[PDB]
Amino acid sequence: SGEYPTVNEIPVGEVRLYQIADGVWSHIATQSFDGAVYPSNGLIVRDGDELLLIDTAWGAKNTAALLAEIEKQIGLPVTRAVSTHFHDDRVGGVDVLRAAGVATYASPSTRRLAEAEGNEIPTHSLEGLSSSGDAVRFGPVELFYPGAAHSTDNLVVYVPSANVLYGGCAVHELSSTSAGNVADADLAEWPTSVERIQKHYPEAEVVIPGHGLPGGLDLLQHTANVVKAHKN
Ligand SMILES: CC(C)c1cccc2c(O[C@@H](C)c3ccccc3)c(C(=O)O)[nH]c12
Ligand SMILES: [Zn+2]
Ligand SMILES: [Zn+2]
Repeated sequence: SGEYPTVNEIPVGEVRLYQIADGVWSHIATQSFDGAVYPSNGLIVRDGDELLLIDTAWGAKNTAALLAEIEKQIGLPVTRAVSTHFHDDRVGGVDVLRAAGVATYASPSTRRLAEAEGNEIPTHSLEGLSSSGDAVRFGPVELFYPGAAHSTDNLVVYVPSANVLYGGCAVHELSSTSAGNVADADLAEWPTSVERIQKHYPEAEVVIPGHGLPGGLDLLQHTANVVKAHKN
């Protein structure tokens, strides 16, 4: 009924949308992994009479439910998707998207890592993002590679029309007391990567983490803080 939806409020297999700004939504779904249930976010950005999707809903059936929820609530077609790193909460569901006719994209790094992991693989490579600090336009968003953080390949997404910064899994929510799933992280580089984000997007008004509640720019420093406390 209005607040941002949390893990215990979303059965696995259901998807919620949350309006962030004019023409910008997050999507929220839950999934079981190693015997625990976690929420995760993605983004939807209106692209004229089409939609750009950022990240899957963490699984095939969740991603099918995402497409159905989009049709119910927005009623515009998803024509392109970008996955912001290679983990299943970002690419799991790409095959569903691809068969629905959505053109799926990720950096070459992400595609390689997804393939090596046995995860689903976006179709098209996003060039121009291989060096930290790189930025490219993609429809109504800018894609930015901040450097290694939560993963070596993680991308962030900015929506200039709305000053929305989607940090993906490189950015943690304010309530987080840990650094999440760090199996593929670079904890030593992560704070430098966050600094690059902070410097590049000083006008961001909303910051959306890969998991949990959006907030403001404080999420960026908080992320550096929780990573530093994990590394220590
Ligand atoms: C490798 C993927 C599929 C995965 C599986 C299971 C859990 C995670 C996870 O912990 C997230 C949910 C998290 C962030 C902060 C505090 C606690 C937890 C993350 C993340 O931090 O991005 N990724 C997860
Ligand atoms: Zn991840
Ligand atoms: Zn994640």
